[PDB]
Amino acid sequence: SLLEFGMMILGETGKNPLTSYSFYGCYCGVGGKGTPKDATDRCCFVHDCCYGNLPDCSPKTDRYKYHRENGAIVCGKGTSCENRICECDRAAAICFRKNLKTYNYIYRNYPDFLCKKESEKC
Amino acid sequence: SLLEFGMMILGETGKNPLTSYSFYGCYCGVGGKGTPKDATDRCCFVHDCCYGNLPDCSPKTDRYKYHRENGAIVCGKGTSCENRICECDRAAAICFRKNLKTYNYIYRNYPDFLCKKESEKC
Repeated sequence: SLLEFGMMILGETGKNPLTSYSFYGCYCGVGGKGTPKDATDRCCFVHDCCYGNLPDCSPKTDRYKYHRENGAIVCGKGTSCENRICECDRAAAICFRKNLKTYNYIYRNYPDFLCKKESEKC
Repeated sequence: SLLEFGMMILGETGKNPLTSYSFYGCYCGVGGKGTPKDATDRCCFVHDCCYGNLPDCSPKTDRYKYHRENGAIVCGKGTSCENRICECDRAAAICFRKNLKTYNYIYRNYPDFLCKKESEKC
């Protein structure tokens, strides 16, 4: 669920997701459209695609468990849905971490009006 | 949404919600029933009741903004639904903080089978 996802982002990046990953670029936030502005934004695009590929699940609300082994996120053994949702979230958190090096505050609060370009397909 | 709720619990209590408030007593977790075991558990019961009183909203998934003024949680100015959801979450986070003093690890992983008592009404 989004509860676990927020904690996972914080644990993996060191950044509060509400201030760094909630209104960024064209995809990190509500109503994603157009093309990703940078690598960080593309993490959000790919996460949206991952959730969209799970119509038989409830990715935002279905709780799951995770932990760490050797510093790394390990998803718990849950239902098929919980496992798939957790893997979407894990992939995204690791993507944010790997792309911290090109994070740019200039894309915070980027206006949706400038994302009115043909939306990239998953 | 649950994303904000998790961050709010962490910020207010200092505790990871996934390890302290996700499998506790009869109500802090999935499928709450019976009677709250202690004050902390009753925070979860009341939060469930608060969300249940918002059938015209989507409390688990509707994102909102919050911040702090003088150390205290202040909900952002959103839709009526966002405002109401945020106030449910704020109340719960502050309830957890106020009842840290009676938190008991013995109620972690409390079995649902022992909560098969007539469920308290909201």
